[PDB]
Amino acid sequence: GGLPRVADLFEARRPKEPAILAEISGIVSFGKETKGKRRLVITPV
DNA sequence: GCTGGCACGACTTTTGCACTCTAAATAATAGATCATGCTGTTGCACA
Repeated sequence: GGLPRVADLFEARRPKEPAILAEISGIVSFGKETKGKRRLVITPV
């Protein structure tokens, strides 16, 4: 908090752990060829 | 007759053209903070 955060909000800095969002139809797909790169490749049709 | 500022022939001064030739020693440490580009590392798909 504090107020080196008014500066952060106006500078539009991204946070360290952003929340990932989805699109119009986020059907459950879990993983799709995840392998080494990341994990749980979601494929909402 | 006495005196006080003007010119002249040596001398003197100025001026471009002209090319020159070691070790010491001084400060770091003690702002972070963020953005961006370059380079090496690794996961992924192909013949």
